[PDB]
Amino acid sequence: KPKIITIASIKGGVGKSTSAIILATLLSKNNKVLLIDMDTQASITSYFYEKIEKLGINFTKFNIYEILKENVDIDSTIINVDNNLDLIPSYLTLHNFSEDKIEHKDFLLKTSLGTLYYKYDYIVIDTNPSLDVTLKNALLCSDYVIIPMTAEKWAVESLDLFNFFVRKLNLFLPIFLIITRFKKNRTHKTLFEILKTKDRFLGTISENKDYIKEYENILEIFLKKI
Amino acid sequence: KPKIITIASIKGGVGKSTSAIILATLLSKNNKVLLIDMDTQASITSYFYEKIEKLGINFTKFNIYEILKENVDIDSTIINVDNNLDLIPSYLTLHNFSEDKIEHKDFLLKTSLGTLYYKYDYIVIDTNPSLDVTLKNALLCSDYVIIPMTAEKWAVESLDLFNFFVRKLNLFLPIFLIITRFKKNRTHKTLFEILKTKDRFLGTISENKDYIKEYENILEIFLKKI
Ligand code: NA
Ligand code: NA
Repeated sequence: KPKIITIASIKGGVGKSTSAIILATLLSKNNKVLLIDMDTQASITSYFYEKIEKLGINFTKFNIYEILKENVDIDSTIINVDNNLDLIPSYLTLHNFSEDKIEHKDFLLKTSLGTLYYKYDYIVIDTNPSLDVTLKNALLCSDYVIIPMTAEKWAVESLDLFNFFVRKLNLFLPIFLIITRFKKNRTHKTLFEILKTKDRFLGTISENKDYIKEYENILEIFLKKI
Repeated sequence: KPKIITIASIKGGVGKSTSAIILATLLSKNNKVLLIDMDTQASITSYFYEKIEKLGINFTKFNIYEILKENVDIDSTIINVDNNLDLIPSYLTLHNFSEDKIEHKDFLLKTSLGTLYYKYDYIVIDTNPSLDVTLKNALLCSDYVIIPMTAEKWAVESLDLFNFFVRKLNLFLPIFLIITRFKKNRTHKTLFEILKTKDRFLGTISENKDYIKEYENILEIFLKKI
């Protein structure tokens, strides 16, 4: 069975989707990885758009929302975008999902992944920065959550809120933390000193490169802790 | 009765909240204006946070979500932040709203504003870039919508989607358009040539200042057209 990681944040602008791309890409080097763009903003899909255009994929018809609606089969949406890196793209129609009236709505992605799953070692799911039914679908499939967060007003309260949300879903779902946009010269490192003592704190990403090496480090620590 | 303007976009990163602040601030110069932050990300509230801290307001207890939940009275949340500019702040707890089970949920803001309204000439409501029940609450109170949008993949499709959403609410709600981050040197001005022929197209904002003057222009055209 694949290990399923949701990349989440209920704050926008914390490099959620960047983290998802990079961690997934790193995992793809020695594992088979599916990346699922479940973000209405579709940043991961935009990042790979060039490659998707070259293959002439109709992601208007073949996308995560059309899977959730059971209008297409999951396998027909899967796009190879890098070596050992497959992608299910998002499209703006995902915006309707929260309003669609559907039975057993929370379990639609869990159902769909079950028909597939076994081809993959990891599934990394990128979600909207909202507590909504799209997120619940991700969380109910997942084994782990990684939250990239930034030193900001209300960061710990936001984290508490997200945690509350997970419990009220009735999940026992471990959440691992990264501080992104990390400012080594910051005067009051108030988030770092709160988070650093937590067992699931992975590390910081500074505000071929030294960027990727910081992610490799985070990833190494995560894979060690799980 | 106040004229109620929802500032919306289902794409993030188009200066939705910046537009809301600036248009509202301009309207406040010769009118009494209430700004409502109904965005889970709370950018307008962050913008005014300094002023809110100086007044020692507990926006943990007194905020738009607590109004929607009927735990506090609207008037007890209102914060004066500039001359003729009042503010109802947002807080991260707004994230739970989409999941709260509540009767006549779509009309909660409309109900709350009715107990107040009459003190104001304009109410400007900033919303999340999501099609959800928070947005519906805004739209059902509104007389007009202004959408600041950017030259991007899927812009016209996103606009179509938003329009579909408004009709399915059963509203006859005019939508006015701005292109923000406008690049006068752009090679293919494909959005501008589509939008420029529409009667509700207000104009462009370029990527005391010349910035405010472009907004004044947009605002003048809007007030002329309505
Ligand atoms: Na939605
Ligand atoms: Na929500």
